[PDB]
Amino acid sequence: HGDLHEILHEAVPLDANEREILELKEDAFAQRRREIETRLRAANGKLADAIAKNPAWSPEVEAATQEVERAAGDLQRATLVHVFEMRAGLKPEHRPAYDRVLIDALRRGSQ
Amino acid sequence: HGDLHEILHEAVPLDANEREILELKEDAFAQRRREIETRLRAANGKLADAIAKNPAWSPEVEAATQEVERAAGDLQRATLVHVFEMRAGLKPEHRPAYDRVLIDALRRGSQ
Ligand SMILES: [Co+2]
Ligand SMILES: [Co+2]
Repeated sequence: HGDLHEILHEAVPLDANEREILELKEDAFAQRRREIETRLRAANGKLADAIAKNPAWSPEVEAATQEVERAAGDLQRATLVHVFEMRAGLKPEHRPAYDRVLIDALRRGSQ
Repeated sequence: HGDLHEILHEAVPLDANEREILELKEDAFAQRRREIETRLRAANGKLADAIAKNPAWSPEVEAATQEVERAAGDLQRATLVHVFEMRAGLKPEHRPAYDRVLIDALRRGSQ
């Protein structure tokens, strides 16, 4: 229920200096994201394929849901790590607005 | 990326007889759903609380993400079981449209 990383960058955007300070970590996260999203799409495709061929529960369905679950969990965890990277690159006085947005979105299920 | 159960009921709604045949299983799923959504909200709240008090990675963050991941996986699995219950309660000649919607939505990541 919400793209946490995009919510943060939109609601409390980095200032000019912070954008420079975080450039490398933003690049590395964008790549990590992508990689995990690739795993996630493949897992969804495997689930869809299993069910298209055999429209019933089977061990392939159980396994594909486990694979989806873990890839989604991995993306949530990698995104949180990068959310803390961003917080580290903020001016300290900007952290309270950041925390307001972060906590509120987490409570709503944003990842 | 999509409420699979709602997508099915909207795109290929049950006919009058099928609605009657599936009434019990729809009631039981609505309840199971709710229960799992309760777990999910609590897990999100725990994650938000951990991070509101300690804005950094900790074992409480790791654990809360594991709890979210498993509750989301459980909801996906329970929803699939109920999706197969619905398919069982359809007239056989309605299953091809149902499968079209189901497979297409799964491929897109709907749960
Ligand atoms: Co960022
Ligand atoms: Co239903």
